Amino acid sequence: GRDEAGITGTWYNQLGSTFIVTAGADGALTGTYESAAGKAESRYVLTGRYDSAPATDGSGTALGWTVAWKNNYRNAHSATTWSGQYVGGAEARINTQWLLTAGTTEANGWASTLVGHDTFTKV
Amino acid sequence: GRDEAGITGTWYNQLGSTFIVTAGADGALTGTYESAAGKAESRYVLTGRYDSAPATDGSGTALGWTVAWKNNYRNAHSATTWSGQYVGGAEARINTQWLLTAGTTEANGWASTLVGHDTFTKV
Amino acid sequence: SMTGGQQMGRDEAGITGTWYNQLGSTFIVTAGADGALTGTYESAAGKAESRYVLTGRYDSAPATDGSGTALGWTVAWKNNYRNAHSATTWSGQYVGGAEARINTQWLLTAGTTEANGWASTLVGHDTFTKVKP
Amino acid sequence: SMTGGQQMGRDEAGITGTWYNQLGSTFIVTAGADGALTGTYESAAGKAESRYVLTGRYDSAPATDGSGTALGWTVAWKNNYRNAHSATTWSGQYVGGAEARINTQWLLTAGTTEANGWASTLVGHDTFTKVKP
Ligand SMILES: O=C(CCCC[C@@H]1SC[C@@H]2NC(=O)N[C@@H]21)NC1CCN(c2ccncc2)CC1
Ligand SMILES: O=C(CCCC[C@@H]1SC[C@@H]2NC(=O)N[C@@H]21)NC1CCN(c2ccncc2)CC1
Ligand SMILES: O=C(CCCC[C@@H]1SC[C@@H]2NC(=O)N[C@@H]21)NC1CCN(c2ccncc2)CC1
Ligand SMILES: O=C(CCCC[C@@H]1SC[C@@H]2NC(=O)N[C@@H]21)NC1CCN(c2ccncc2)CC1
Repeated sequence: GRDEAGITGTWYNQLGSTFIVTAGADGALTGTYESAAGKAESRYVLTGRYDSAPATDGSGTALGWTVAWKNNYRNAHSATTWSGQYVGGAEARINTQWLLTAGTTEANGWASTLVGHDTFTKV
Repeated sequence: GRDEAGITGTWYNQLGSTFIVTAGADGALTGTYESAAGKAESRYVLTGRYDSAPATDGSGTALGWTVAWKNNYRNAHSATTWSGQYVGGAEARINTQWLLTAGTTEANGWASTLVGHDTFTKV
Repeated sequence: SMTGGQQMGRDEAGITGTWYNQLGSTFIVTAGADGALTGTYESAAGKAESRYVLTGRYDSAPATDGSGTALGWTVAWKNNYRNAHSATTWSGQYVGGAEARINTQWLLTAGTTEANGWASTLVGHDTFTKVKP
Repeated sequence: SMTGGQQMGRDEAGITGTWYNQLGSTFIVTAGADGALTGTYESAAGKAESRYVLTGRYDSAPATDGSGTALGWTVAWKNNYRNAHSATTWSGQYVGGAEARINTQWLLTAGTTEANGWASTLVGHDTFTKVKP
């Protein structure tokens, strides 16, 4: 797998959150996320998908994953999905944008979703 | 599981795309997506997460999932993540916003990501 | 014009007027001949009271292939009654015709400390029509 | 003022000037005393040529707790050289100080047919500084 080895490993973003991921041979992503920010403590299950056969033209590798913010310590009734691309090489990075949706009443639904961007670097 | 039965099943969105999902007992989401739009043909693997213990106060249930747009028929070098909440009842619906990231060169990276909103209804 | 009034572009008359979204917020806009959008916004939701000044831009010469007309506008949520230290931009398109519509997505950013910066921005979607709830 | 010039608010002087994002696009803005944002935009990327009019709004009385100052602005991508039938809104905050910054997210919506409506909108993030590349 071209990027299997490149994607799999331990990453950290600009907040200092940590993203431990394994890129499967079938395109699957699995691992754990630990947020340095928000209503989060310890590690949360993640799962996702990546393009296991990216273009050979210098293109990044598209990928995405979801965390639901429930674990054995806390439940923030929320989920974040990161959508981005892996860029291999010198400085491998995963450049993402994300959508954090909280469970709300219908009167509060208009304000359910935060949006942001995380840049990940490896170890 | 409160919403296990509610979330699991076959959903269709406003474009007529179909979202077949199984809500796991551990918070996992799995299934297949078939897009009525874009560079997509037939079904694509999805995986995601949902809050398996949502608030009892009339709140929706937060959830998210990823499709990488590679299957046996086509590869669009792209991934969509849907971020939203399930709202049970009369009219069960899953109200989402999504981020579609394509693999790009670094000169084209500024325009890598589309954003939209899909509303799903069951069968 | 032939009757003596001024000649309106396309979307000038269509966009200009009073609009309502699914929250029941009120969007009073005047589309300028130069591409300017001006007016007021009254939100039915959130930390908002009375009317807020808005300004924006729209494509005053849109494609003639059936496509909508692109536009956008900003409200900063400060007026003489309230300051929510935040601003919303709507980006969308106008779709003319029988039931005219403005279909938008929006980005609401709040002023924050650097430590709360990751959570500065809300995202959503509003559909506007000229029919009142 | 004491020397005879006009008294600038906070962010009035800080925001007003010439800015550059990581693409090397050029953002020339004047922050009005009334909360108005006006100026021009020259994009180094995409279907754009020369300068585009912009308008927006900013919080002219921001919190005094160290938080940034919220703002937003629209460009419709039509000028006398090019029409990309599309409009970008930036939503973000101004962070004053040693290296002042404007940290934004943006929504670029194109006019589309209803069948291409699902793909109307691009999303991204630009950081602006007053230092040129
Ligand atoms: O704080 C968390 C869980 C931790 C999120 C951490 C985020 S993930 C993207 C970013 N990258 C990181 O590395 N860390 C941050 N969850 C909700 C709870 C309730 N919230 C809302 C929001 C809007 N409406 C209603 C309620 C606010 C956030
Ligand atoms: O079309 C697809 C795959 C099918 C996506 C279907 C989408 S999922 C959200 C929405 N809800 C649905 O039910 N269906 C649609 N993928 C890319 C290919 C290259 N694209 C870009 C975009 C920006 N920059 C570069 C390249 C455009 C889209
Ligand atoms: O509520 C308002 C002002 C009114 C917004 C009304 C919104 S405009 C899009 C939608 N369409 C409408 O018609 N009406 C609603 N402003 C902030 C300030 C504090 N907020 C945050 C969020 C994140 N971090 C820090 C602070 C949350 C909300
Ligand atoms: O390229 C431009 C105009 C220039 C935008 C420049 C952008 S502003 C945010 C970013 N920051 C900058 O400094 N520069 C860039 N416009 C459209 C028209 C056609 N497009 C679509 C997309 C989706 N559906 C249909 C058509 C793609 C691009």
